[PDB]
Amino acid sequence: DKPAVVSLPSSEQFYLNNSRGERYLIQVSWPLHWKDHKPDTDRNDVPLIYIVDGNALFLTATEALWRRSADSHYCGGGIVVAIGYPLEGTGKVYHRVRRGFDLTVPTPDSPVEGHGGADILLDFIAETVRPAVRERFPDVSVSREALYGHSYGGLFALHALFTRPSMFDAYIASSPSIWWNGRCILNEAKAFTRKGAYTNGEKKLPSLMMYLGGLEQDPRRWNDEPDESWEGRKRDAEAFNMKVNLLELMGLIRGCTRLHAVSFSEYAGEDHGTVMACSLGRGFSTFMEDWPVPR
Amino acid sequence: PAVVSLPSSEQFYLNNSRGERYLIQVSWPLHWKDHKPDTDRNDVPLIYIVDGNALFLTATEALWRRSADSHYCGGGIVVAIGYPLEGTGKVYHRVRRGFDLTVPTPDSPVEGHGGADILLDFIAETVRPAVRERFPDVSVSREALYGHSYGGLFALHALFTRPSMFDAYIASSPSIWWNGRCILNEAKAFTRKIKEKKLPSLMMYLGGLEQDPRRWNDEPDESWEGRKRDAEAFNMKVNLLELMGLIRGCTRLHAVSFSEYAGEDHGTVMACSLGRGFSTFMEDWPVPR
Repeated sequence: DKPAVVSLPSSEQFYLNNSRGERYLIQVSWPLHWKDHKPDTDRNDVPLIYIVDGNALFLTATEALWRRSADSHYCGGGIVVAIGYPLEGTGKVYHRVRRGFDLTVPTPDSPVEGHGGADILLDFIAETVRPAVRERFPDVSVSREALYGHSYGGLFALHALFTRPSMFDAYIASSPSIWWNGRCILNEAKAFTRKGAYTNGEKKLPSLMMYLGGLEQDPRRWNDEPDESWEGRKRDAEAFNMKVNLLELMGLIRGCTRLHAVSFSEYAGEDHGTVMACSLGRGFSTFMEDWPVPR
Repeated sequence: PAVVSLPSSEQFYLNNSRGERYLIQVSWPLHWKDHKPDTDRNDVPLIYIVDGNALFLTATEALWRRSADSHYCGGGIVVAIGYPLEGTGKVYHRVRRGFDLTVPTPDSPVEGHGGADILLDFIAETVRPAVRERFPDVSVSREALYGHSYGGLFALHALFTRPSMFDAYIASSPSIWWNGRCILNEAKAFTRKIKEKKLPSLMMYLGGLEQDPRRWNDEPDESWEGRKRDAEAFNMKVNLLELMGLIRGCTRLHAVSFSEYAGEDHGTVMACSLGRGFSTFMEDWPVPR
């Protein structure tokens, strides 16, 4: 009768190593109504979502999927793949150094120490993670794949789109850190747009879905917050320019024929942290239920 | 491949007065050792969540993520009041949540409904002490009750009949429509009733697509018409505004807040409202009058 450990059903985790021998925690979850890994119905082709910063978002994505089974608009199923780090007994949900490297953009013209490991991570997902996850579901077809990331994760998702647009069907960038390294992601966006009237018209174009907390660009003052702290947060907001930078990015890629659709929605009253659950839930359900997103 | 087991959390079963079984899932910050705070900050808020099986992991991970935010206060404790649903493949207990979360109407009894007072007794008498027993090196600064849909209806019942029981009442997309909007009667009763000074706060949320749904990709006419009629029937926004009208300027409430999430539906808003309400309760207390 005594208190017990909380163990999840319809989920599992395992460790994979990248080319460098760096260890990743892969956490996988799937619908509760499935019997083992096998779909309970003929509905056996389902969307799959990859989530970077896996340790911070796995449970949120998993429970969102499970709750969605009760909704009328339920697509019938989905698979969650959280790409995280070994943080057992650290008391942390982020690996600062690893994610710093893994999620930031390579700049070979001017290298940045401890950063620019996105291509190594993308290689790892394509070569190792994806096949390993498919091995787990022999009786499942995967209809489409989404990449979700928040902050540096969002920057990573934008990099993936602008350098490997055929790798995923959906790129979900929550509060993307477009500020990073002199806004060097805007260079990749410009190069992407710089690259079919006489073609047969057959293409497989990705969609970009972006989100932001309203309090990021426009913070609200806290209770009994000193003038020094308040002014500081207003300057940080200006420095990061989360909304300004996102609007500029959308300006660059608007009408780009290499893109199917670009969506953006802002959550009023949500901050950089609180928006994470909102954007992941909204993006994942859109990807599951309302695909494709209209032009 | 191994099982996913959570740290800094546990679950146990408690029975109400009727001998009905409940799954109590509890979680606390990762930086704590065992059940003990690692710092000065050992006076923390606590949140009770009904439909615990559907929302425990969402509240837990939200709490853990806030530890990384600059606006962090030392966190708090999650208490998800759920049902025994092992091997069912379900996150809701239809029948029992139906009973537990709906308002009693002795005037005109509704079979399979109106068990809210019994659940409130269960929380006050059994759940609350059992949880306090788990944390000997923690004092609870304040308590919030969160519920969504029938859960939100339950939260409003708790506010209007037992306003001193909790510090905050967080009603996400409350089913005000239920049983001819009988909760509005309790809201009226609350304002007209006889009578430091501790007043409760009401925090309400709604998905924008509940009152005003968004047409799906080439959705057939009859499907679209059905959802618009359903939206009319439930009148989630219309009913919520009317309720706010009834309690507007009532001095027996500390504050009433309402936030609408554009682009979120009845399902997707759950994580949004829980995360926002809980973080507000944790980090921005008290809400200004």
